[PDB]
Amino acid sequence: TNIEAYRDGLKLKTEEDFFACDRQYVCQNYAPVPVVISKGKGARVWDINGNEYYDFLAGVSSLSQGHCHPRVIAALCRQAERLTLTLRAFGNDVTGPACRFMAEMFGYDRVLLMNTGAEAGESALKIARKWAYEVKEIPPDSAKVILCNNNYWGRTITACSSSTTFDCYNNFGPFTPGFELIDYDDVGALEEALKDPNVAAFFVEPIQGEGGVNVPKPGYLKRAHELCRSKNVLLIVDEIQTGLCRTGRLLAADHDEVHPDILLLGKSLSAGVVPISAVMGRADVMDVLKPGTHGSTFGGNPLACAVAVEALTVLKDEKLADRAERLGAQFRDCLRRELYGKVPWIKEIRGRGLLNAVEVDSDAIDPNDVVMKLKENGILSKPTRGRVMRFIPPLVITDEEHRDATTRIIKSFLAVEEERK
Amino acid sequence: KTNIEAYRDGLKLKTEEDFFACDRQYVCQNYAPVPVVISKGKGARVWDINGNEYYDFLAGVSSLSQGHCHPRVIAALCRQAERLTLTLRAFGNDVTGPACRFMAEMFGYDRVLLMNTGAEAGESALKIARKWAYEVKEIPPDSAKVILCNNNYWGRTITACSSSTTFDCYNNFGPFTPGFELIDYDDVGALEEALKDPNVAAFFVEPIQGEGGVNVPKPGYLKRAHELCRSKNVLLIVDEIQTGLCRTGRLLAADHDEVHPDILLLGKSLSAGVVPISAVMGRADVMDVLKPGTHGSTFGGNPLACAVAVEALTVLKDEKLADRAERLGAQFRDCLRRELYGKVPWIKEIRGRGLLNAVEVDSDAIDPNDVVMKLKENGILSKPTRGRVMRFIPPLVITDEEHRDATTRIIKSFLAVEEER
Ligand SMILES: Cc1ncc(COP(=O)(O)O)c(CNc2cccc(C(=O)O)c2)c1O
Ligand SMILES: Cc1ncc(COP(=O)(O)O)c(CNc2cccc(C(=O)O)c2)c1O
Repeated sequence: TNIEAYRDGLKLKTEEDFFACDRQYVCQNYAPVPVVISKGKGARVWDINGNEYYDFLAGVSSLSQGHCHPRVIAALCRQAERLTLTLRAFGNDVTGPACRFMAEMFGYDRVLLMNTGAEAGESALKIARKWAYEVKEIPPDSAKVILCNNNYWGRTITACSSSTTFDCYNNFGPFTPGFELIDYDDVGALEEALKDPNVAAFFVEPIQGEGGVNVPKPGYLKRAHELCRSKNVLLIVDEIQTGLCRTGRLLAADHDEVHPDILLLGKSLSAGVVPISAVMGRADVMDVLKPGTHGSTFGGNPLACAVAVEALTVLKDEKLADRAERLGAQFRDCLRRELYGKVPWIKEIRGRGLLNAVEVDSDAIDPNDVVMKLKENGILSKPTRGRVMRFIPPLVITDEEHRDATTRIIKSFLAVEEERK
Repeated sequence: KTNIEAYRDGLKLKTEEDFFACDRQYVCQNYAPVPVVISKGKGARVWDINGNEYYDFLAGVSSLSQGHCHPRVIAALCRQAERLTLTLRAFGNDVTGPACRFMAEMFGYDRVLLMNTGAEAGESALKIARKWAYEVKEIPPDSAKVILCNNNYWGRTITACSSSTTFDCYNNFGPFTPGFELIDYDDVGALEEALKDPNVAAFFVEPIQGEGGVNVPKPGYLKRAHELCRSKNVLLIVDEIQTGLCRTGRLLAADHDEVHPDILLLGKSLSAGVVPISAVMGRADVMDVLKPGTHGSTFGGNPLACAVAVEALTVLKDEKLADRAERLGAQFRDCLRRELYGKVPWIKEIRGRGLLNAVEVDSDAIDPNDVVMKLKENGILSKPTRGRVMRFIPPLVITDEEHRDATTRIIKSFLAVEEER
């Protein structure tokens, strides 16, 4: 095909030829790990030279079903031969059924399909504001949304406007008003912010992802929902990264028996095959989005819908929540046993399910040394905030793969410590 | 059977009304009722669930320029989908760089930022312009301004709403992102005056306003605008998401004025309607303001979408679709004017370039929907904008025979609505 033929013509032999090509022609807004992946299957990827690795980033939990899951790829190919795009201006025979499927699986009245996690967040903020103005009857332009320090929900200007991460906002203003930032995992701070009747919503992650896999204290989300409910404030829960079995439950919010007022999904909603995200809520909230007040060219396209229904079904059929729960407990147990004390520059091993992190003291060690040693030992990962090592494999990783990978990971932390000595 | 097929079979949705009802119950109701339930598409044609054939004259608002399910593009999709779909830009791969090079060389830019949707392309361009203005122009903090035009459309994020003049796009979605100056479209004088503000970072403009009504500006508009922007060291951001990629009879609609945009946005037919991928392209000293960590997207640049995009772009060139668009579109406008002007009094204007065409009607003298229904009776699927602007945006691959046929059907519909009057 044309990508293959064009690439051959470039005579890109070596990994360096590819790194040079990316440096010259790709906008340079990433610092990637120096690997050139050519193939993925399940928990494994291979580089252009045939070297094999375990993928411990998995799209930051977009590939929970594994790379190239055969059922999902089969669903993609079948629908792609039939119909990929109509626009929501025309009906089709896929979008409604796919939304009913989701509505039933997650227990919501209405489903809005968008393409990216950022777009889901923007949509939820629009819905929460317009509901606050039209149903709560707060004063025009006065709506406030509470978010948490170190949150991450995307890269739009409005997302940058509600970030506390310097590189995410700096020099991208002037900023969208109407946000109140409070500490994460702080019910007292939330209760205080909820005294303002102009608050429309509290927008929160059940575990902060990009912020460092910050797992809150027992009861946090349960407590937050009760506080919000008492003030008629919507709880918007971002499950784009934590959702869909990654933490050992269908939604991370299930750990607290919380049914979000507005749910966001994305990432593994498509098994990492095509971009599709969802916003779900009750009718009297979602129906504020009247005809013409919101839209998206590709949102709810039939190809993505067909893929999402298959991706969702795989999670259930393969009992991936149970896998995540069991393997992740084993992961944290092994790492704590073998690394705590032995490695003094480990600050904390934390997580839920197969969303795990190892926080290192970046004054005591170069975190990039840990990254490169992991890669030498067959493990691909990328930290967040420099020092938070992340371990987010596909949930389909087998028992034997996970044991092998765990051994390689422990061996790598020990090899970096040995080098420090 | 794949999961969507099996699930849908269980719902026992027999009629078009069964589908409309499913949509009303489970899908967020932000689009108006649809006339039709499409099941398949091939080229310029679609078929409903009952096997009735129609010509698609919306084509995803120019996302399906290559036709529904173009076999090369679907083959490219399927091939890459078996190999690798997502790595994140945290890791290298053997597709993203070559695809970016392909695009850089095709459009004449140093650097290519790949995002997923048109709105995300616009958001990203505005972030680039702002950060560039702060860092290279050295304007004061938070003072950056962007000039855009009344009736502009670039998406549905809060920042897009913040810069809209369309009531249903912004109403009750504030408070709004500051920093926008709105001027009339197709008004060089108004632009010149707005450019007296030294805090202006960019002028953001469509070569033909799309959703605003297929508003074709006067001779020289974009040429004159670029010269004014250059005089003041202001970036010209040209949104070619709807007008680009051969739709108007040239590779870029900006080519009509020999304008090379400082920042170019592409989207829509970049993927032939198969998956969401958009692009922001610019020179190195503008695009390089997006340093590592200052911008990102989970799915942006994914290898599946890159493979598709290269195939989709190659089809536009191989099938000489700009030439096709130029020739057929001139035929379309000539036949409509010769058969409808003078004979139909409630037609205000027939306008367009290439195969981006509209017929504006006087909504006080006719009901625009009667035109839309008659079109559908005659096998033409279309959706107006702003109620009274009928749009004729077929795939560029529409054959000589099919285009002659559709032209006749379209004339027949207008004349039959007048005969009913
Ligand atoms: C909780 C959460 N919400 C929203 C988003 C945004 O999704 P999109 O990326 O689809 O707009 C995320 C994204 N998560 C994520 C985490 C780390 C890096 C990157 C990256 O863009 O390189 C993305 C996330 O982790
Ligand atoms: C010129 C232009 N720019 C940006 C966008 C936004 O692209 P996304 O939709 O991929 O975010 C468009 C979109 N064009 C368009 C026109 C009419 C309706 C709809 C709809 O979402 O139903 C979209 C457009 O026409």
